Amino acid sequence: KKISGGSVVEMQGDEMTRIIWELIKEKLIFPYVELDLHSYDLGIENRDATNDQVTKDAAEAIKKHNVGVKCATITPDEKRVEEFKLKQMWKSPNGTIRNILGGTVFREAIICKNIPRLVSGWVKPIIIGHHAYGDQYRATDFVVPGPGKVEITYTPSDGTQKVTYLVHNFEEGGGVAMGMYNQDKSIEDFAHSSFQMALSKGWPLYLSTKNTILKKYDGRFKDIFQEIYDKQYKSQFEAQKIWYEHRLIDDMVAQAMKSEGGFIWACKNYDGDVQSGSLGMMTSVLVCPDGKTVEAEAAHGTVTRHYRMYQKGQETSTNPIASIFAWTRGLAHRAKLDNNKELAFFANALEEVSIETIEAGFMTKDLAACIKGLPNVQRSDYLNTFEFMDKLGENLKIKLAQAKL
Amino acid sequence: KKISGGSVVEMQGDEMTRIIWELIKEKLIFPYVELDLHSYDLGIENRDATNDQVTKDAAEAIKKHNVGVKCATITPDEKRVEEFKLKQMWKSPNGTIRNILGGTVFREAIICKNIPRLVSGWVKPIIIGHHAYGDQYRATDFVVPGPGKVEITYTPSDGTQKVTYLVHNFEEGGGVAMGMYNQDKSIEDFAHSSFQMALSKGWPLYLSTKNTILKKYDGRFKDIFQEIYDKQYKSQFEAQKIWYEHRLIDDMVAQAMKSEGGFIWACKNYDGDVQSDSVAQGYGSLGMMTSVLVCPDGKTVEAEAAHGTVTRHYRMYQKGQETSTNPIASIFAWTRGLAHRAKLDNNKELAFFANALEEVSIETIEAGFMTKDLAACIKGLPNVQRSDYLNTFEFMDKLGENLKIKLAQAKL
Ligand SMILES: NC(=O)c1ccc[n+]([C@@H]2O[C@H](COP(=O)([O-])OP(=O)(O)OC[C@H]3O[C@@H](n4cnc5c(N)ncnc54)[C@H](OP(=O)(O)O)[C@@H]3O)[C@@H](O)[C@H]2O)c1
Ligand SMILES: NC(=O)c1ccc[n+]([C@@H]2O[C@H](COP(=O)([O-])OP(=O)(O)OC[C@H]3O[C@@H](n4cnc5c(N)ncnc54)[C@H](OP(=O)(O)O)[C@@H]3O)[C@@H](O)[C@H]2O)c1
Ligand SMILES: CC(C)(C)CC(C)(C)c1cc(Cn2ccnc2)c(O)c(Cn2ccnc2)c1
Repeated sequence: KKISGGSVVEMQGDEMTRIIWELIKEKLIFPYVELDLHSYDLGIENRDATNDQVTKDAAEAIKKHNVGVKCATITPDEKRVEEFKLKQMWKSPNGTIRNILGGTVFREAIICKNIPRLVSGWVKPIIIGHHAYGDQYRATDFVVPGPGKVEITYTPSDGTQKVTYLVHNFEEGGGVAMGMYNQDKSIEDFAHSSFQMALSKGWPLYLSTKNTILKKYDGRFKDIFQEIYDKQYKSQFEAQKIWYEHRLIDDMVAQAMKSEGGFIWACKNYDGDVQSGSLGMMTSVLVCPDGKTVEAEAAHGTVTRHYRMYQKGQETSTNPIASIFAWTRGLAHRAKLDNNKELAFFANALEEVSIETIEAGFMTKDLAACIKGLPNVQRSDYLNTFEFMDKLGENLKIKLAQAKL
Repeated sequence: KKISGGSVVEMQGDEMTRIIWELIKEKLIFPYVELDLHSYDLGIENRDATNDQVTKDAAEAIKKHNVGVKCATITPDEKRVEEFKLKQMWKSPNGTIRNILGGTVFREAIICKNIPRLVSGWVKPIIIGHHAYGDQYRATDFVVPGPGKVEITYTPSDGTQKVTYLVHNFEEGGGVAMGMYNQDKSIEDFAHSSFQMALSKGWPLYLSTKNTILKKYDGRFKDIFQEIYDKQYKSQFEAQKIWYEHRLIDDMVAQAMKSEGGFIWACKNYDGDVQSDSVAQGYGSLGMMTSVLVCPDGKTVEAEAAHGTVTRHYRMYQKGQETSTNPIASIFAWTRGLAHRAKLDNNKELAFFANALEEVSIETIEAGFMTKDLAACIKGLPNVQRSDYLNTFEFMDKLGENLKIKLAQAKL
């Protein structure tokens, strides 16, 4: 008999990822696990037909069932509106889901011993989580057309005296100015998600800020994380031989480079600054502050360029790893919530099979290019999308047979 | 006779870099060039003894003489205060010098054909620029202790046409808020140094902003850069088959991965130091990363390695243990400074020397003679053998021998 997997919210997607998502379910998941599957079709055509109601319903199902596994989806732009004759330029499903669930997104690149990394010494991945914006949240920027004062004021609701801070006195010429803010609740949610993420992995957590420059703004993140740690998580961390520390950004960057990895890094970037492989190896998880709800997905898109080749009947070599790890992370979380030992073993075995297959020299073109360099990759160095899924399927059957005896 | 090099401001530093700096002068510079050397000792003990007056005097000397070449220095922290029994936790000399000089910092990793790069396709380096804002430049941040309204207002000098913008209405708790700004003059100075660097190198220039999000704030950078390009640099760029293009970070990153390098990237970021740069701190070797502070005037340049004093190697050297410290970034601080001096003075012999030394440095590594950090890039640290590299002194001797040959060949 198959493993009884319980409740999983699954969101089908678009283009190349939609094809790979179906192959994963048919070849890797369904032959071994029976799920009470709450399946939502987030294909662009279905979101258009339902006036995006499907997206909202999927988000509510994740909130109820605690486990979401999502396929990459098309975020409409002008060209997509014309391509599908869309009724509206629908908002990103990821944006809609994040707004309903809340939480922090943690990204992790899957490491294979034979695949070159930025730091060769990295044996274990580094999991990065950013303090992001709640999609509707913004900064108030404007042009300063000429000389004059820019001030920022706070008027207490409690009737106490208003406080005025001079931002800059433009004495000659103009420029630009802006106002930014953060609510304590957002910082607290960021801290809770980071501590829950570290406890779940059994890895230490680092928070980096620029509190030497933004003494009040970044000092608040530093203080809130330390207050929550001391009160709610410190005993739990010590019990798992892990820790939490604040590090100044400059000091944090250098330490990660001389490290073997295996830590969570919560990042509070300097506000207003710009922030930005193989993408097929990058996983993503939205971790809600409750420590109960997660939504897992590949960090890449729908791979439109490969989908166009597939539509023409041309051979493709699309990496399914990030999509497989969305399934394994969701199933591992489900197993943890349900104390399901068989499901926990399966989720770990599938991750090991995926890494082992690549480490044995069977991989898609993107990874063969990492090893050989794109100018020297030959057809014999890689497997096409379907051949690679078949190899994973064969290795998974072998792994699960060895596990039985 | 030696080359008459003119006025150079030199700043001596600390630990392992202080040792390399002396080797560079003794083996590579002094046998060929005579300088009117304005030498400042920025060693930690001398900064402590002079109450940091030496740092301020060195900054004023660069402003007077236009050419600065600086050795890495210790930035005091609590452990350093205890180690040297320092009088105060002296501020970073780099911070003090940048505050006095102003300007834009450009960082460039030296490429050798046999050394792996982040992107294999890169044949020519990528030069990344960030503007160096003064210590007087800051965001105005504060704690919001409870519910209430945060607004930001602009009151023009004459008192008319005031505008008040709601930032946020804190309805359920407190948090934090801040006001930030940028002056047109700062953006214009950044644009001028960037366009000029692109022309001086004969390379295209790219600017990245988040103008799709900060439509007014980042739009101003895009427009000032675009205006100065269209008006003052468009024809010169086309003449050299080079171009200026604004690009979003996402687009910039993707293009760079498919690029062969050889371009200047101006990044609008406040937090732009190499220390917070995950790519620069984690790829190959910091021993190959150069830095140049380019002042708005186009006349003043301060060159330095974009790494520290290499304390870990200095500790081994103190125990009499063999070290293999890469002097490339330090040598290029000298060659960039001397090339700038040559340009200001129309000194053809000095310009030739500065270029010849850069060529010798790259050629030596390309011929398979390198320090351990580079041998580890090729072989991987666990598989490096002693025969794959040269120690600090052996590598400097090899460079010295190759420089002598190069300059002798150039004479005939
Ligand atoms: N989380 C999400 O739902 C999400 C996120 C981002 C974008 N999107 C959507 O995705 C669509 C396409 O976006 P995009 O083309 O900019 O991004 P993308 O799908 O991430 O693909 C960009 C390129 O990265 C490479 N790549 C990405 N994933 C790969 C994989 N699994 N295997 C092999 N190569 C892979 C391919 O490079 P080569 O072309 O060199 O082969 C591909 O053309 C858009 O409609 C966008 O809205 C969705
Ligand atoms: N511009 C400046 O004056 C400046 C800049 C940064 C830091 N600092 C100061 O420098 C001191 C030491 O800082 P740190 O140890 O954090 O940074 P670091 O001097 O840059 O050295 C960090 C590590 O990078 C490698 N490395 C750096 N430069 C190298 C070179 N030329 N050749 C070979 N390997 C090289 C070494 O790695 P391995 O250990 O693996 O060999 C070294 O231990 C501190 O007092 C700090 O304040 C000054
Ligand atoms: C073209 C552009 C934008 C520079 C992107 C690119 C190519 C990814 C890139 C390249 C280098 C240069 N480098 C290579 C080895 N050592 C230094 C960087 O320092 C950063 C830093 N960074 C990280 C994030 N943003 C900037 C990014």
